Order: sequence, then C-alpha cells, then structure tokens
Amino acid sequence: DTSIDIEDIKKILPHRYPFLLVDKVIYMQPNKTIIGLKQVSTNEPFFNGHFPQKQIMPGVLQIEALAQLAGILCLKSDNNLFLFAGVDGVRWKKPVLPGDTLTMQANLISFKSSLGIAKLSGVGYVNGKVVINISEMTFALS
Amino acid sequence: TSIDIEDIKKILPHRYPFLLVDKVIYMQPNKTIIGLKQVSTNEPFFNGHFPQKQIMPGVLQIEALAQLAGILCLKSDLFAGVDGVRWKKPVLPGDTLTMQANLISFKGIAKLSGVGYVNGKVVINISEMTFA
Ligand SMILES: C[As](C)(=O)[O-]
Ligand SMILES: C[As](C)(=O)[O-]
Ligand SMILES: [Cl-]
Ligand SMILES: [Cl-]
Repeated sequence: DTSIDIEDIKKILPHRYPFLLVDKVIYMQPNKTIIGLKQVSTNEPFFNGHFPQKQIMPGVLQIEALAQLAGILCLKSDNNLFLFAGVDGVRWKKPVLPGDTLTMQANLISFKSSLGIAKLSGVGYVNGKVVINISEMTFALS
Repeated sequence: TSIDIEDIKKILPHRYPFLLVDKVIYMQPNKTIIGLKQVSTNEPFFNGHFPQKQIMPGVLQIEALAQLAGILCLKSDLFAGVDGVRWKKPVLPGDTLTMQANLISFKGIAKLSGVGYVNGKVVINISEMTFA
C-alpha cells in the first residue's frame, strides 16, 4: 500500500497550517522515491493575496509542497526540522489553479547521515502534464 | 527613488497574505532595486513553520526577492524560473530582511540576480530569477 494519510503525515512533518502543503502520500519507496498530492482549493488562505483578480497558486509554494514531500521520504528513510539549503533549476511550466490536483514525485539523489544533507529532484503534474520541474533541492537538518 | 507600501501596492497586484515587500529603499530603473521586509512573529505563516521553532520559510525569501525584482521590471518599462538559490542562515522573528535585486537581461524575458541580508550578512543568494 505505502500510502500515508494527513494524520500520519503530521506525525512525520513538523509543518502545520498554514504551511503544510502535502495532503496525501500515494506511494513511497524508502531511499528511492515518493509520490503524493496537494489538492488546490479556492478556500486556501494564500489565494486572496495571489491574486485578487486571478487565483494562481504561487510557484514558490509548488516548490514548498515538493520540498515537504521530499522531506517525508528523507525522514522515513533515516530531528524532523529540515531547512531549505539550496534549490537549482526550477522551471514553472503552467499555472496551478483552484480545482486542480497537484500530483508530485520527488526522487532521492543523495542523503548523508553524517552531515544531515539530502538532495532530491522533483516534478509536479496536473492532469498528467508537467507544471513544475526542480533539478535539485538541497536540505540541511538544522 | 524610494517607495512606501501604498505605492508598492499600486505597482504589484500581490495582497495579504502574500505581499512580502514592506519598503523600497532605492531604485535605479533598468539597473537595481534595494528594499526590505520586516519579519515579525505576527505573520500568518509562522504558526506553521514551525510550531516549536519560528523560521521564515526559505521559499518566502525567494518570493520577497522576486516581488522586489518585479517592481524594478515594471519600473524599467509570471515567475518562470529560478536557479542558484542558496540560503546561508535562518531568518527569524525580529529580523529585518534587506534585499537587492539586479537586472541582468531584458530580452520577452527578464533575468535578475538577488541577495538578502540580515544585519549586513548574507542570508540568501539567487543567481537567477527568470520572469516573462
Ligand atoms: C519543506 As521545508 C525545507 O520549508 O521544512
Ligand atoms: C514571484 As510572483 C509571480 O508571486 O510576483
Ligand atoms: Cl508565481
Ligand atoms: Cl525553509
């Protein structure tokens, strides 16, 4: 099964409202990869600010949802406070909108027990099509 | 020139809780912009990041620098890409985040560099923000 619900995600991650952006893990293979989703609703606090005349999920929150999914995989592969240390090669392909399901996959590149550093790639999809690519997210365990 | 929040809001469409530039200190069109974001415990995202340790999310530091870059673009006349982001040290309640963005290219695509400081010391670097 490998899927994880929100209550169990909360036991893994320190993040809470209004900055928890993984609704469900649908698949995970420890030390390899993880797939989850974020459901995108008009009823989310950020939408009033981004933007009044046109609701578009901020691209940086799409990085954040990929980062959080990625951090689930790291914690379940091996301090639950991981900070963003670097990110490279983010390309946003298409706007994410209220009504969408943001499906996300993060793949582990490296994880150093010793140093508390992890690197992963990430891709986000809507309706089977890429809306975001991230070449490399780096996390340090503060 | 310098720009206060009401004038910032006349340039940017961003509103609460996603307007992350509190002041523009200096702006030279087609060149550079310096501004700041004040970091308070009384911001909505801190309850979530994290309950037991309040740390300004790195991704919101990208966004603040991207919004600052957006102003310089609009006044030299979405977020398509970002690359070479490095966070050096956590930004905490009670800090002032001072930011500078430099225009690298305007070709229909604009590319800018970004730097964030807390007390003179770099807290974030962005080699490239890409807009169109
Ligand atoms: C997903 As994070 C680097 O804001 O804990
Ligand atoms: C970086 As933006 C498109 O939220 O101004
Ligand atoms: Cl955006
Ligand atoms: Cl962070």
